[PDB]
Amino acid sequence: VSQVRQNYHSDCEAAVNRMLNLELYASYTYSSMYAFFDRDDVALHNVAEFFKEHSHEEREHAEKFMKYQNKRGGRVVLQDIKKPERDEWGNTLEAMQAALQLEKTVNQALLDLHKLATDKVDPHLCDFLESEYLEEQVKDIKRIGDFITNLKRLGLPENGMGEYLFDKHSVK
Amino acid sequence: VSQVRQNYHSDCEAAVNRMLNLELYASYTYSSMYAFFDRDDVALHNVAEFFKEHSHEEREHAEKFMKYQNKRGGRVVLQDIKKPERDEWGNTLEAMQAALQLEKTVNQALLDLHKLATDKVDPHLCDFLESEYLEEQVKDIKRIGDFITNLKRLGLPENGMGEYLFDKHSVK
Amino acid sequence: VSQVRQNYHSDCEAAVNRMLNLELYASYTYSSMYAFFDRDDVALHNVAEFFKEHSHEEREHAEKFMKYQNKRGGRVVLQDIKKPERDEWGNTLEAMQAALQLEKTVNQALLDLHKLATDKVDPHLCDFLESEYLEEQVKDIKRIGDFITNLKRLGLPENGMGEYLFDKHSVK
Amino acid sequence: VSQVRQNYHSDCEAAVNRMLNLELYASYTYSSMYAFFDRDDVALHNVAEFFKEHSHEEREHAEKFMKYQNKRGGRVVLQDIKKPERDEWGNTLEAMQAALQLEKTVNQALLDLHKLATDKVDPHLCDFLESEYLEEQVKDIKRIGDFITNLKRLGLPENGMGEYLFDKHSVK
Ligand SMILES: [Cu+2]
Ligand SMILES: [Cu+2]
Ligand SMILES: [Cu+2]
Ligand SMILES: [Cu+2]
Ligand SMILES: [Cu+2]
Ligand SMILES: [Cu+2]
Ligand SMILES: [Cu+2]
Ligand SMILES: [Cu+2]
Ligand SMILES: [Cu+2]
Ligand SMILES: [Cu+2]
Ligand SMILES: [Cu+2]
Ligand SMILES: [Cu+2]
Ligand SMILES: [Cu+2]
Ligand SMILES: [Cu+2]
Ligand SMILES: [Cu+2]
Ligand SMILES: [Cu+2]
Ligand SMILES: [Cu+2]
Ligand SMILES: [Cu+2]
Ligand SMILES: [Cu+2]
Ligand SMILES: [Cu+2]
Ligand SMILES: [Cu+2]
Ligand SMILES: [Cu+2]
Ligand SMILES: [Cu+2]
Repeated sequence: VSQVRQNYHSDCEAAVNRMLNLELYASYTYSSMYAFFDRDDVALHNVAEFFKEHSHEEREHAEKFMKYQNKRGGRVVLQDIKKPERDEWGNTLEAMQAALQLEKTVNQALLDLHKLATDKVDPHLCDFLESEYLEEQVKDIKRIGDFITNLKRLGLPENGMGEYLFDKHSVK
Repeated sequence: VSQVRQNYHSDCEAAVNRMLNLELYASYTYSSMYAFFDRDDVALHNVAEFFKEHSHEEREHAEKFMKYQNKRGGRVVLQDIKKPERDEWGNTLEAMQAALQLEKTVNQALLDLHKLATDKVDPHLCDFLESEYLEEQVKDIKRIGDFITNLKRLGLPENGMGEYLFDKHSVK
Repeated sequence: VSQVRQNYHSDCEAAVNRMLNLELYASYTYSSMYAFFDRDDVALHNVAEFFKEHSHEEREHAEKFMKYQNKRGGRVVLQDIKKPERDEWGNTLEAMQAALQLEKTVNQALLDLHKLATDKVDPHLCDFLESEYLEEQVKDIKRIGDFITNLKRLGLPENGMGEYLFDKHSVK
Repeated sequence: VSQVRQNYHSDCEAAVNRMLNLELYASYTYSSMYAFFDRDDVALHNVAEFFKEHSHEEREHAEKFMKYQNKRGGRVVLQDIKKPERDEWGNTLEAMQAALQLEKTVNQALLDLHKLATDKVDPHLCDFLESEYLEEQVKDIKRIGDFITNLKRLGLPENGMGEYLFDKHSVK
């Protein structure tokens, strides 16, 4: 045992390592979406940047679990970061649609980690999850849903002027 | 009853008083360690400062519990503040080890207190402990954790030179 | 073929992609080292922040290749990011030496990539490699070289006082 | 021989002269593009400025070859600047396609000149082209690529509203 460990079920230690991997997986996936929208035959730059930005955020979410792991005196165990499901993301609607899906999946991993922590009576982990992850997730989910709705209203995937307008007016 | 009290169980109220006392008693102990490292024949000024500081922090944690008790409409009942376990602390390795035991004891008590709030369904108490204590507790524990490990690497207890160096390099 | 591509050989494209992936591999390894030295029972914070830095820099080197790929009109294809080699890194010296190895390996793959660039006469790639990569590589290597030498002068692995001393005087 | 000349092959000197002229031919074609979009019946002022500016740039590239020729001890020999291919450029999409085509022609020339700098073992010329042209060229090529992609998505050449949106959103 670590000299610092207290109230940390080893089931939680191992879930954090799993969560840490999933975040990196999310990261990699967003950076694929970045490289896709920066292709000269795609060339939607602001969509590209939004995906880059989210990729940097997801990665930071992961640095933050390493830190937590150590703070509680768990041990970080790293796994292969599995490559994204596609190399080609179709267009803005399909990329936004896959992003929503990924986000909901990370949310579920998170909720499951919280529920684990409720069951093991770990109030520190419960709080860390609530304060630093859970709200961020539902903000990002509402953004992406809002994008999807607008993209559908612009007439994606078929309507290319729509996709253009979105990239010029909906992403800062 | 008090005109202000709502959803605050008697045990929660009595526990708060116990925790208030514990906090005070830890403050007192750290005061002892302060007085110990400032002795002309121990003379590690920075170690002494790091303990003066923690003695001030714990006193403030105790004040926050009095404010809490009156806010919820319970009553502050004070008990004797018990003298610390030793008048003399050995050396920085020995003191840090005693600090680590004390912080884990206090953490335990906050976990017991938290459990009691979950059992009595007092979210307001649960959130107080979560936002203001639980995290500052795990932080201080890691901190001392790290100090012990470095103190050992440095050849404590018997290497005078390592104790000198830790005092000049690991504490501000 | 891409409307933008001009003087960019298939072989180079695929080598840029493999170079990308090595850069992520290297960033992943350095974060493993950061997580190692931030452990409570290892506790060398500055050594840990140095590995954290490289991890961030190597990750940027990967992003730069992703932008290169796209600018040439080639195509980013991602692979898995193999977990690092160890979960645990012994001590500062053992970790440095493992860092020295890793930097030599990456440099070599950049030299392999420059070689290919020359044989394909592709001086835009030849120049990219020379301006943005080839010099940071030797600087990083000489610096790690310097650490390995001071580390050894100080008695590593056996001498704990010297490991400390290094953490506090050689890395900010 | 000029008293300053060293390592500068007479084939290099001649091709710098042919490069100079090409740079002016480009500049000149761009200014015709600008004059085309400034017309009251074409009236796309931002597209016009994008051209006016790239014109001013190609002209600065030529001035820079002039200076170079003299530093190495070569001798500027000027030739007619041949008028451009067209007197009207159709619409924004034709113009950008012509421009892409022009930039690849120019790029190709800069590469032939580089190739020649290698064959004739001239580092100073090799460095000049890399440092000062090649990267600019791939950058401008990439940009026009992106413009053509978006113009195609905006329904050009038949869609006027498309063309107007580009003038008002993609170009400064
Ligand atoms: Cu965040
Ligand atoms: Cu996340
Ligand atoms: Cu996310
Ligand atoms: Cu909670
Ligand atoms: Cu909770
Ligand atoms: Cu002082
Ligand atoms: Cu505090
Ligand atoms: Cu406390
Ligand atoms: Cu405390
Ligand atoms: Cu106070
Ligand atoms: Cu709670
Ligand atoms: Cu709660
Ligand atoms: Cu720091
Ligand atoms: Cu690198
Ligand atoms: Cu590096
Ligand atoms: Cu970056
Ligand atoms: Cu070169
Ligand atoms: Cu760098
Ligand atoms: Cu040019
Ligand atoms: Cu060269
Ligand atoms: Cu060259
Ligand atoms: Cu220029
Ligand atoms: Cu140009």
